Amino acid sequence: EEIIWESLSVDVGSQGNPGIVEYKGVDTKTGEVLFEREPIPIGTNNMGEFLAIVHGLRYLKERNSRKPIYSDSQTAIKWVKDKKAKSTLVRNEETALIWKLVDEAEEWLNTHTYETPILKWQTDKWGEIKADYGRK
RNA sequence: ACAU
DNA sequence: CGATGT
Ligand SMILES: [K+]
Ligand SMILES: [K+]
Ligand SMILES: [K+]
Ligand SMILES: [Mg+2]
Ligand SMILES: [Mg+2]
Repeated sequence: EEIIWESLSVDVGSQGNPGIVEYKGVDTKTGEVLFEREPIPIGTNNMGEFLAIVHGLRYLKERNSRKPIYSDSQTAIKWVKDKKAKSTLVRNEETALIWKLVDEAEEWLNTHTYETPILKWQTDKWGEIKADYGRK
């Protein structure tokens, strides 16, 4: 329908999938970068999309903001609503960091409330989400 | 089949 | 072409 311009948009970027993962959140209206995570050596697209939403929830909660969050990831939206990231990535020594972050994000969801609406960015109708990394 |  | 996910 209509873009809600008063919102936060988040997205993952990577070098390979699985591969090096990063994510960021931007003001949908202005494009200003509000947060960007230092690259994580190995993760998946969906783990990064999930972390990006949870980071957005935490960022907005700390600022008393009721803005919605846009994500282009059906998977990550579902994982956040379930409070469970059902990733297939092997959990071993190489993937320890991403799994630690995912575990901690789940723990945050299980210990806090939020009213932030989590909305699907409608890429087919509106083009690329404003937090996209432009690598495709 | 659809979302990344 | 490879990959992650519902
Ligand atoms: K996309
Ligand atoms: K991109
Ligand atoms: K598939
Ligand atoms: Mg995305
Ligand atoms: Mg993108």
